[PDB]
Amino acid sequence: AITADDIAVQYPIPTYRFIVTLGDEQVPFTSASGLDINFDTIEYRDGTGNWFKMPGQRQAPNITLSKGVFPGKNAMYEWINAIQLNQVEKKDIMISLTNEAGTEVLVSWNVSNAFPTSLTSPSFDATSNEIAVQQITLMADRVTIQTA
Amino acid sequence: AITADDIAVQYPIPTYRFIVTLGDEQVPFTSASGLDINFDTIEYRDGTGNWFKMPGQRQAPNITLSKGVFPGKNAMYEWINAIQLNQVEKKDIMISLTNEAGTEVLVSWNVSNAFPTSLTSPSFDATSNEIAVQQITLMADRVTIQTA
Amino acid sequence: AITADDIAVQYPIPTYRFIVTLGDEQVPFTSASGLDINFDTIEYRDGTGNWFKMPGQRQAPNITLSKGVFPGKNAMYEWINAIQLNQVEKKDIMISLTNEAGTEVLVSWNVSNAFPTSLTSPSFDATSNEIAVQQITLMADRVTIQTA
Amino acid sequence: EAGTEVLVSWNVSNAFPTSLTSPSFDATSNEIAVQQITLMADRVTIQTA
Amino acid sequence: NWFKMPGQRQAPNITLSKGVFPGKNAMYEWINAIQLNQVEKKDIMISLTN
Repeated sequence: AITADDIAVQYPIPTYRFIVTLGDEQVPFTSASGLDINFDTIEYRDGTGNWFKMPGQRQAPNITLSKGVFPGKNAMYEWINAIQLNQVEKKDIMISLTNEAGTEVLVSWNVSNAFPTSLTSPSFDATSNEIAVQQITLMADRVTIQTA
Repeated sequence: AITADDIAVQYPIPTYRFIVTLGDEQVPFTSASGLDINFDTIEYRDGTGNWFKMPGQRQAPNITLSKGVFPGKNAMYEWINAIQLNQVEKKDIMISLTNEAGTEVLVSWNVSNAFPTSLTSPSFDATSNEIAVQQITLMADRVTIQTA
Repeated sequence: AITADDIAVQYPIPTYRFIVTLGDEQVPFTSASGLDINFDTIEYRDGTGNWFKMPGQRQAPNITLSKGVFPGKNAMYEWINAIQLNQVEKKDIMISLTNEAGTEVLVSWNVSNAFPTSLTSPSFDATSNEIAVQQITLMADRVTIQTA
Repeated sequence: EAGTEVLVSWNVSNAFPTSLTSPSFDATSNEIAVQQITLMADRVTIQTA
Repeated sequence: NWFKMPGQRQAPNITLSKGVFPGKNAMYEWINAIQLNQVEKKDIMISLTN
């Protein structure tokens, strides 16, 4: 007997159920990767033998998202077209592993000030049964993990 | 019940049905890729801790198209042979995901001032049952996505 | 007749049963690699023919660990979030090949002063039946093998 | 290694500082603040023991 | 006999670089106000901070 309320406490979480909160809206995505926390390394050696190893300064995350092309309005083109030499609406990204109903967060990866740097077109092929998938890559400053 | 007029509103679009408008003519192509929107990155750090992340200037797209070799007149050789040291007829590329009849656009990727930079011959092999496919690569300045 | 108390003396040890002691706590991990002992090389040649080959100074190990995402509190985020420009709680890593009961060490790999340098998010994919796996990489100064 | 045996040494006799450089502060660098001092002496000898 | 002595120290040349911001240029209004001998001389502290 494992009594599935205990599965919701001590079993791990899969990666197929996630909600992406993009600014103040929810946008359905297919994939999401690159929400890393990376530091640099400071080193210092003297002649006596002391090696000093230290964390450096953390560098920027590069988050890539991908969703399909729908017949309506393209919300990801409208956010990468509004670039005027510096000026982009930064957004808060929230990617939360959710329950199957979609109403409560298991664990979330938060992203502070993201702006788009690329947007790839789908690969058009007359001999392929696939869905047109755009892939946007984002650049931010901080990745935060809230667990609840 | 899904009532297929609702499939034309809220289901995604596949990549096997597309019309390529090449200047003022329609040319049948097999593949089409590389219609990306890429920016550079400006960064600035001071000693107090402020990291300033900014979009740079967007660079040029490199679009590659490929079609088969037909017994008539080669229209892609006639456009890469008319290079005189600067002088090329720039064309407007339109690659539109279309319905199955071919008469109305679902979503389109527009390309502003494209000119050819390469044209590859097919690979001749006496032990292969394949079609002779030329592959032309283009260089432009802007990629626009119109949705209708 | 092989009399399995002799298997515990002269047969080799598999890699699927291991306990990771992380500071003063045991944390369950899925994978663990990179606990190497690497030296540099000094060389010296003269005109008479004497080649002099010598071990240099040993460089730092880079240990990578990976475990799954659980619904409770993230202990590996709480240790990489506590970086203030130099200041990290260094920990002692012990990765011991253990018996099947989990109560006695066969051979252990000890790691002296480890601190986190990276922490990767899981790859979110809507078409995948996988477990959310974080992967932390550590940097230390010494790798010790105790056998008992 | 252990630090318990001197192999060969260089002996600087009457040194005094003539320069001291500060570290180079740079907000985009993962480095250690390193000073260097230049000294001026009168003789350098080598004892080999 | 060969005597070696420290001389007298020479003056430092500091170099500070920052970016151009949309406000006012505070480094400019301190080098613009040079009247032929005169300059508001300031005292600078460069502190390695946590």
